[PDB]
Parts: sequence; C-alpha cells; structure tokens
Amino acid sequence: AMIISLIAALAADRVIGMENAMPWHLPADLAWFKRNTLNKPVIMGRKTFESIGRPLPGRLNIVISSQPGTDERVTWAASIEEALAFAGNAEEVMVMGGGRVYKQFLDRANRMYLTHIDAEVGGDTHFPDYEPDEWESVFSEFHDADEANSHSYCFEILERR
Ligand SMILES: [Cl-]
Ligand SMILES: [Cl-]
Ligand SMILES: [Cl-]
Repeated sequence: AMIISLIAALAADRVIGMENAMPWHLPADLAWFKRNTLNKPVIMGRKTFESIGRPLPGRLNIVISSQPGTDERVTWAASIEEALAFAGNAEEVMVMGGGRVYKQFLDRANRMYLTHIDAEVGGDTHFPDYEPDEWESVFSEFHDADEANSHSYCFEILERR
C-alpha cells in the first residue's frame, strides 16, 4: 500500500547535489503539496546525510550505512529492507540517498519526483535506468529561467503503470 517515492534532481541522467535537503524545485502551483510531505519518513545514504549536516526536522529520518551511527536523532539501517521496515505504517516514504540508494529502491518504488534542471552540471553518479513502459509521467511542468528562477527546469511526477 505504501507510496515509495524516489526524489531526485537531475542534469540529463546525472544526480545533482542540491543545496536544499529535499532535492526538488517545486512549481508554484504544487507548493501546497510541500505541506503534505512534512511528516513523511525520509530514507537516504550515509554520504547524503553527511552533506545535510543534521536531520530533516519533524519527521523520521532513516540513514542507510554499513558504519556505526553518528547521530541519535536518526534511525540507522544496514539495508533497504531494514529501512522500509523502520518506516512502519507511514503512508509515503521519500528516498533521496545517492544513485546507489535510488538503484536499490527502484523495484520497490512506485512514484518519482524528478526535477530536471537545465544548464546545471550534475555530480559523479547517475540516476538508475528505469523501464519507460513501467512508468507514467502523470504530471509535468516547465518553468523558464527568470529573475526568480536561476535555472529553467521541468518538475515531473512519475507513477508506476
Ligand atoms: Cl499526504
Ligand atoms: Cl500522512
Ligand atoms: Cl531558483
């Protein structure tokens, strides 16, 4: 039943390291949905957690790591199966760990929030290949660069079909 959502910002197929903890650029007409996301558990890899520097507040943070935990404010898991088990009866879990975390969750995922950013350089990891027949682009919205948008981008919600 659980919504399992990959959230990522992309430069072509390269994952962008976003300054914001949540890697999205939400269009103005979806800003309302940010309020809905605030209680959802987040799952991320260790390197992503270290880049943020602290947990996202007001929600369960689950960090996947093969090393001892370094922050009692988050829940430490050794596998994606353990991470999902910790998420309990949450209606939606958001997965944002690096390319490897995305690849490991892809088969269980059933939603993606993808921010396709133009004129930005990606990082050193690639978003996993996913099968086009398996995923539907249910929502998409482009915005050009302007005085309030440093980069043009397209925000897309995919759902499994
Ligand atoms: Cl919700
Ligand atoms: Cl909820
Ligand atoms: Cl911006």
